Amino acid sequence: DMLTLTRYELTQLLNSMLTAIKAISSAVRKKKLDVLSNSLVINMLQSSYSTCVLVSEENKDAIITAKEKRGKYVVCFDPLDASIGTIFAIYEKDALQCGRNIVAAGYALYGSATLVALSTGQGVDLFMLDPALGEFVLVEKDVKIKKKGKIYSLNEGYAKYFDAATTEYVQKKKFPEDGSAPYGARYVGSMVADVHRTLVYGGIFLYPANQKSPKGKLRLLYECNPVAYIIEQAGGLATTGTQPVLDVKPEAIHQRVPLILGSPEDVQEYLTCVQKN
Amino acid sequence: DMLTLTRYELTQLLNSMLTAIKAISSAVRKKKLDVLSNSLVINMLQSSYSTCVLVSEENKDAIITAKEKRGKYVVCFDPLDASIGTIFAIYEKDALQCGRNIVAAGYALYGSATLVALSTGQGVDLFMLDPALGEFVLVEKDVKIKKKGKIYSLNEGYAKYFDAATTEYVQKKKFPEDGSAPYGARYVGSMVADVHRTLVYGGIFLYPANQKSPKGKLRLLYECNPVAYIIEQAGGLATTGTQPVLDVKPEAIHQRVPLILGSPEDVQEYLTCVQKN
Amino acid sequence: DMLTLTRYELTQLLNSMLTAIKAISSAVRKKKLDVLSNSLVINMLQSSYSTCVLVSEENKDAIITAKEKRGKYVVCFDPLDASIGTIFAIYEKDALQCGRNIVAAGYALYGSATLVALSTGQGVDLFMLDPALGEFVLVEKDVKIKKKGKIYSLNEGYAKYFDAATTEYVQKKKFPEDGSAPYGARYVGSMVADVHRTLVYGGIFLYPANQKSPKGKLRLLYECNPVAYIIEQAGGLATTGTQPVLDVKPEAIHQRVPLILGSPEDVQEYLTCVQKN
Amino acid sequence: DMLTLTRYELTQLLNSMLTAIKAISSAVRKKKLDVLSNSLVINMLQSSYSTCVLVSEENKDAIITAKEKRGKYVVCFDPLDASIGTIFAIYEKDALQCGRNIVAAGYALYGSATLVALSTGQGVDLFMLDPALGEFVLVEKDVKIKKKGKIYSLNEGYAKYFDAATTEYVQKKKFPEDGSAPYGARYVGSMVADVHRTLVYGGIFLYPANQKSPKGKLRLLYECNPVAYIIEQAGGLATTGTQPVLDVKPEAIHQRVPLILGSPEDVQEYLTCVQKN
Ligand SMILES: O=P(O)(O)OC[C@H]1O[C@](O)(COP(=O)(O)O)[C@@H](O)[C@@H]1O
Ligand SMILES: O=P(O)(O)OC[C@H]1O[C@](O)(COP(=O)(O)O)[C@@H](O)[C@@H]1O
Ligand SMILES: O=P(O)(O)OC[C@H]1O[C@](O)(COP(=O)(O)O)[C@@H](O)[C@@H]1O
Ligand SMILES: O=P(O)(O)OC[C@H]1O[C@](O)(COP(=O)(O)O)[C@@H](O)[C@@H]1O
Repeated sequence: DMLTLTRYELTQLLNSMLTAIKAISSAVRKKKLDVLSNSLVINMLQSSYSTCVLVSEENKDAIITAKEKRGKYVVCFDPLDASIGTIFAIYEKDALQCGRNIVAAGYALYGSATLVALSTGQGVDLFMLDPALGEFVLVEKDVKIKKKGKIYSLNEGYAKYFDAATTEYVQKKKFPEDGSAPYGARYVGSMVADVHRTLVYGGIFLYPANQKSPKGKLRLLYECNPVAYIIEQAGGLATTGTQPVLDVKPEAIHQRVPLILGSPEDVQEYLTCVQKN
Repeated sequence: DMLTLTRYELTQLLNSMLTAIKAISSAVRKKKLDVLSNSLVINMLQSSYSTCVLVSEENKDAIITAKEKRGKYVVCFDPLDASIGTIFAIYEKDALQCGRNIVAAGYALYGSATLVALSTGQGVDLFMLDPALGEFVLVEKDVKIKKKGKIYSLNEGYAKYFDAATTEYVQKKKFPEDGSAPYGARYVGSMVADVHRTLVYGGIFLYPANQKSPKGKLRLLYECNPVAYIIEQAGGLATTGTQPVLDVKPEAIHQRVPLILGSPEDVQEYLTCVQKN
Repeated sequence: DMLTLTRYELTQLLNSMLTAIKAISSAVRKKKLDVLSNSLVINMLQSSYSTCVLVSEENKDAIITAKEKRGKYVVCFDPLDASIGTIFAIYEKDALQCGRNIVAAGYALYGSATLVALSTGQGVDLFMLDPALGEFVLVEKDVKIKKKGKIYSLNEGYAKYFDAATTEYVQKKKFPEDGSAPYGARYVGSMVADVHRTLVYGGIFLYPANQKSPKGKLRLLYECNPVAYIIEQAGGLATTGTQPVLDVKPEAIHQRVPLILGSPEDVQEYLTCVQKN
Repeated sequence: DMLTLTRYELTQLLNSMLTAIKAISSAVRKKKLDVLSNSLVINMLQSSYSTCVLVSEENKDAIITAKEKRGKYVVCFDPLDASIGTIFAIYEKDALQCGRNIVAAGYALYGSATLVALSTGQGVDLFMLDPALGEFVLVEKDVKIKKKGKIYSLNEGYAKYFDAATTEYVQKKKFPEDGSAPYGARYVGSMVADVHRTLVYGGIFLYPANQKSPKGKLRLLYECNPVAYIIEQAGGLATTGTQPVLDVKPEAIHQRVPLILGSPEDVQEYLTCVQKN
């Protein structure tokens, strides 16, 4: 029952992102939150003396920071996503980058504990906020996702709007010809929560195109790219159905794309259902 | 930014249940938990000088308490159910009672905040644990569930095992002939979490009979009856598909039953799909 | 084990002071603090849209706030005072007011619990910070100090520098001619902590003139006046040895005065030792 | 803002003592406490399967534990000592040992943070309770006390009852013939708090014999011996005025002794004032 604590440009920027995430967590323990969480990030990011361009889910246009505070990196984030979360990728022209230029990204999930999944390009680490210390404690290094899972995760209430491939794929999960058990279904309906289950327990998560939202719903710059980056770094795949999420070339900051991600073999089975349609 | 706090046999028993729930919450903030949470309840219930018979999800046989500590009430509970929870109904012969003899019941959900839904027969109150005070704060009196919702909630991965009625019902939710929007689907896969969403946001939750578990999975005495009691007290319905959960006559302490509950009109539409099969 | 919470220009200003005190408490749970605590107050006070002039223990000159945010009240404070604290009185010409013009004042003591003693002119209330809620909970209304105590409190290590009256008075406390027990001595050496013991348990507290500091040490505007106001509102006295602290006319913002306060009969015995010298 | 945590018979016993201290801390954050804290220690010590004999400040007679749980060590403790604390020394015949047979001892101080000073014979470590983790974090290894300080600490309100040596010594602190500054005086009046200041900042602390309590007040087995052990391990001295505290041979479990401890040169100056009287 005794412990020692040890510490573990870009670096200051992530400190401030983590600090904002600390702030956000406590406000949640208690729509007025969107505004509040948004301003926490921006300000804490602005005053980390290390950003030039910011993209928020909450702001129509990108937020260019004052030259005195200006820095090198660009940050696209969703300040606030039942367990909700925060999403960010560190990279206006300078904000429309393809996901494969990400230097750092992560998310936070605000449950009983505040967890942060984080990667700077050499894997994924999981942190648990220690609110007494006001510091993030490493709980798992280099998290790897299962090659294949036994869970599938989408809003099946959109069945009537599904494209052929999604319909075929869900059919296979429920009626495996093979004579393997059907997958279990889980869908919390908060993307950080569903993605995070997928990372940790394995399987696949889907918010694809459908009749209602033919480009999908989830946002490229600060939802899909970020979790795509985390998932790939964890040994998984993230696709739109036609190309890896991280390879999309953004043509607007608030652009939407389809998101399919998870265990690589599960995503690869989904892609087989696409080629064949 | 200034507040005053005010207070708000059976009564001591619920105090101790709440205290055990306090204890359990903190252990969770951190399988070894099942054993630990179980023993917390039992002991705190035993030493409330007010129980005679206990039924735990964790113990094969009922736990008869020593005469010096013995009391009037009987407690059936699930110490530990991603947001997990604790479930209990206050009522061995004396433990096999039909749900309609419940004097008190509730659950706890351990998320960012520990919430307790509680009823003693005159409605449902929602409490939020204040871990600084070690006390439960009332956040909503007499919670009522929507007459009808727009959410349905089950493991659709069991489709291949569904009975005709469940299959028909899910079909209607996704393809409303009517020309109303399809319901949204949510399934966390933890029963306290799914039930609680259902209470608060409305709709229906299902873990019915299927080929695999023809009696269902969920346990009558300390899962289904308790949440059935909470849901009815909130203006909803809870059925097995053939009779209200609370009217089942238990023929074993660890008996399983099907559970369908939620907004009353949603449960009543499900029941229509049964009569017709 | 169940509770209900109830709420309990000038008003927004105190909210923000309390919020800054919330912020300060958490930073303490962990010299770099002086700067940090100071800036928290100023900013949170500035952006309460209700101040015009501020005086900090940390700033040589008074801090005039921008007209867009400007308001009616003036605040003199010590952001940071072993249990330390925060001190403030709500009232540059406009900052040099005699203590009897105070509209509101209080202190915070950062121990196991963060306590705030607060008065707006109709007594003293004691609050305990609930860090989960981020709100202050009333624990005692209209605190009254004992008419007479059994504790005296000063740095007796300054004996060699004491004036005649202080020496005579300490002699009486230790060798009561009367044949009453000697007072007990307590001296934490943090003024908020010593004052607060004095308020609650009774007795007297002294930091008088001496050879070293002939004007005393403690600061008029944001140490002595504030606690003088709290103590008088609690039925006590606060004197410099020649006039009530609150009646001094400040001739500089960082002016020092002698402070003697406590139970009124104890302060009145001290004053008798002065007249007679 | 990122950290890794690392771990750091006798050993299980100290775990349980620390656990009881965890429990006690939280009850304090909120006379009924004496009983509660006492029972926490005893039970957590009893069920560490490692004690045979216990001595509490709260129990007239020693508490012999049941053979099934019995173990090797004997524990003398004060469950509860404004910042209060817990004191314990690990060693009925088997309970009357001279302090120099101590295998382990420490104290806890319950302030803004719960600190534990701990020694197993190879120095003193300081720990800070992390209440989120429920674990104690090392903040300083092998704490050493100053050779000489500038603080003296006793209830000078007992002056009329002082023996010649104490009176002479206090005179020297206030009127240093030498032409060095007088010591500062601090006296919180809680022994854990006063001792702890003394360890960390340096100087001397005294609760000697006087006319009222000619054997002193503080208790040998679970107040004086424990802090004497901590202080010596930190490079200081602890004396009764005639022999080191740890060398006293107890003739009763609730025996009292005089306590003088601190920086070794300060204690040695006090002892010079004794030989000379
Ligand atoms: O349409 P659904 O199935 O309810 O999906 C909800 C999705 O929208 C979100 O709530 C976020 O919405 P936005 O894309 O507008 O930010 C995700 O958390 C989640 O995956
Ligand atoms: O079979 P599924 O869809 O995974 O359902 C899981 C169900 O089992 C539970 O996890 C509890 O299981 P038990 O009935 O064995 O206690 C519920 O929380 C949940 O509703
Ligand atoms: O000279 P002493 O006896 O050490 O007194 C210390 C005093 O100084 C303080 O620490 C604050 O000092 P300042 O007046 O400079 O702010 C008070 O808390 C305390 O009463
Ligand atoms: O007589 P004083 O000066 O008030 O001393 C109080 C002393 O008594 C204590 O409060 C504890 O008393 P006990 O010895 O009876 O346990 C110590 O913390 C403190 O040193």
